Amino acid sequence: GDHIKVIYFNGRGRAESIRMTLVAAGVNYEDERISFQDWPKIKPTIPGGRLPAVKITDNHGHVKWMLESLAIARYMAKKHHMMGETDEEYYNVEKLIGQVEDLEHEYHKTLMKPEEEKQKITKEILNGKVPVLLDIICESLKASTGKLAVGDKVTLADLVLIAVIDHVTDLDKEFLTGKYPEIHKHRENLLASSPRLAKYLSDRA
Amino acid sequence: DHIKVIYFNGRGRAESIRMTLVAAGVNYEDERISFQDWPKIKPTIPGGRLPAVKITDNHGHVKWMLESLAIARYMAKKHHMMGETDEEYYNVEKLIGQVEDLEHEYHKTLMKPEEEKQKITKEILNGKVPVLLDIICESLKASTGKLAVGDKVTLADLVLIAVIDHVTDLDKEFLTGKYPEIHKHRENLLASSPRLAKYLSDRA
Ligand code: NA
Ligand code: NA
Repeated sequence: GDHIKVIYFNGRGRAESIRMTLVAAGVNYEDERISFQDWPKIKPTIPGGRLPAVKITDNHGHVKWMLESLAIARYMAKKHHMMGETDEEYYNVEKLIGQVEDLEHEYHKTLMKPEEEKQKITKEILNGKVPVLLDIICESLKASTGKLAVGDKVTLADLVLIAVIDHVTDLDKEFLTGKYPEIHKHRENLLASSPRLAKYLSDRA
Repeated sequence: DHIKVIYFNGRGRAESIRMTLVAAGVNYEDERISFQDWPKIKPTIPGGRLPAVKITDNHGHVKWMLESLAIARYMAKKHHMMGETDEEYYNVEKLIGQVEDLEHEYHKTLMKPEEEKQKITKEILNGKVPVLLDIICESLKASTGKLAVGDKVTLADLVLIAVIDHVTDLDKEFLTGKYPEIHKHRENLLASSPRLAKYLSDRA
């Protein structure tokens, strides 16, 4: 009920979509970062043994657990009308989430690898599915009925798009420079449409 | 309205679309593209990726739908297969996310030479497949009903059947004598939707 605790390990990993949803909805939460050396003793206490996870405690001390980051974000976005106003908007929200998920899948391949292997996979996907999936997302952004990803108000599709673009720029600062104008335009409109999210991203840097 | 499902893999990502329409009692048409035809068909598909759904009205106007699970979620939404409440809606998505992880491991073995396929097959069966199966079994016990979420069919039920069939493709005997909640879910699901049972029986 009352207190929402986000348990995670990666600084800007899958938990970013939970935080950005809560911030855009104006809901408070507490960060609980688990460390590498502590994870062996913490894992048996997490249902499913996987992070990130969400812990909810009420006025009375009863603990409710929530698993699977994007499932958690979908629930919080639904509760605050960030999953489309209609069934047709709901589809378009999920359509962009699915495409963002594919781009995130390619980015994830480079994670937790030795320096030489990480460089090899980065070089491979940047010449591969990353530009192909970026063009697909740009077409989905152009088909919007408003200034944001789906319609004119914030939805979950807006948030996971910001998170995955920051992952792309992590692979290459210059990869989007002078290209993909609809992606640059989406972020500018999104910051202008939610000052709380802009406050969150500005202070995070 | 005519629903055309465009796909290439016999039992790929489109299975969740078919099973949703079958459980809802909505008709559709299978349109399988071939490997040698794909070079000429791809420029006609928005996004250039399959599977995709093509909707034609009574007047001939075409509207396209992309991203299989986004299509399935929309069809399940229109026929009340995404949970009756917001809390049930979360429970459907929790199991879909876990099924998605199991499908992600299965996909690594796909469309590779025989020896490479066997090696990756060995790695995930001794790796994340049993770990993710135990997680799915725990979510099945936590349901308030006989199925995956509640007592009526949801999208979580359908994607679970599809991913379990992919597991048995890796190893016919991997679930033999194990994971009783998974065996019990399928048994309850077939009894709870005769159309789906007809679809799976005739498919074999
Ligand atoms: Na995370
Ligand atoms: Na398919």
